[PDB]
Amino acid sequence: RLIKWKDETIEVLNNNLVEYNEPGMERFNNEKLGWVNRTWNNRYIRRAHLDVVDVREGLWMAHLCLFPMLTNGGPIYGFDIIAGEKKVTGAFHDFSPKDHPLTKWFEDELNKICTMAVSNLNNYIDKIRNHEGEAEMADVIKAQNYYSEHQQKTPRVMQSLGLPEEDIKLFCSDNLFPFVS
Repeated sequence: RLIKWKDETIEVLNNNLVEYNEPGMERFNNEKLGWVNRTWNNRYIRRAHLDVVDVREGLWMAHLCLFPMLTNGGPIYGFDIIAGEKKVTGAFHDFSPKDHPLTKWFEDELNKICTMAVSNLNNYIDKIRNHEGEAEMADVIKAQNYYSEHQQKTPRVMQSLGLPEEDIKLFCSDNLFPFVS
């Protein structure tokens, strides 16, 4: 089901955004560590990042975050699931925002959660468009960074996933919630 939610997630991103190679991320697509990191963007979403660790030899985690463009004041789609096998230990999801309309709009528990996240994504990519230009660039940068500061400081789960300590500090600081100029 986690793999299904992943393919459904990738299909949505391919149908609305365009994939690009973010500088530095090539250091974190390692087939031996089951590490895949992929980023998309479009006019309305500056960054959409899919981080998947497939290490069932035994855990399995995924991270998905979407930042809107810099004149938009919309929330941040965020979905984080760590389960591995036989059990879902951690699950997180919301449209982290101030007040905003898109926020106000909002093996069974794994079935519904994944269906929601997949359907909440398709709906996020649609409604976020309606908020282009409603904010000033400086304040949007400040808001998104403040979210990146508080969420950059993960290391334990990545240590749990068996990722090198050096790559962890490299990934968490430069290619997870990057700051914008």
